[PDB]
This record gives sequence, structure tokens and C-alpha cells, in this order.
Amino acid sequence: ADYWKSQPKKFCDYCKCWIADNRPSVEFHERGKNHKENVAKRISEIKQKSLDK
RNA sequence: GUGCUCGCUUCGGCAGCACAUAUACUAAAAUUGGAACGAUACAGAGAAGAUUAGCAUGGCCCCUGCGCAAGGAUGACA
Repeated sequence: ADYWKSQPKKFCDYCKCWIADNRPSVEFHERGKNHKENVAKRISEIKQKSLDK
């Protein structure tokens, strides 16, 4: 009925997802098992690609 | 198994004869695995432009100053 305003949204490139820009959602996404798995896979991929390079 | 052979043979039996002709995912049981968008937990504006303030540039019209080029009209006795 008046000026709509959207909450900020943060892209997670480790998890290839979207979450909310606020303390609780970002903090909960940090402690997710999927987030840790994606971070570990990203680190492993970085090291493997550097070795192949 | 039933019934029959003028069979051996006795009613205790035997040999042969006619009919019977090929079912089943076959299964009662064996085990260890991988598992929600269902709940709770979090977030939740779950549909808007992703803006407005100056100055300078660019266009048009005058005015003023300097330079370049080409010129017009005029003025001056002893």
C-alpha cells in the first residue's frame, strides 16, 4: 500500500545459496554442516588445482 | 489303483492286459543400507526507483575584450 522495502540478501558463494544479511541467519549458516562441507571442498579444490597448475 | 485274462494257479498269491503322463515368480524364511519439506530452531518488507545535490561541458542569441585576414568612410595649417 506504500513504498515496499526489501530486506538485504547475502549470496553465499561457498554454498551457492542466498541467505539474509543479519547476525542470526549468517551466524547459523556459518555453523551448518553443509557450509563446512562446502568450505572444505573449496579449499581442497584450490589446493588440487594449484598442484595441477 | 480299479476291472479283466477261459494264463500259473489258489481264492492267500503270481504273470500280462485297458485307463492315469510331467505342477511350482518356484519362496516360509536371510540380512545390512540409503532415506522429508513433517515438526522444531533461525530469519522473514513474501512485488517498487535501486537514488539527488553542485559545477563544468554541448546547442541557440546577444554584449564586451584581444588576435588574424580582407577591407570601407573621414580628418588635419606653418
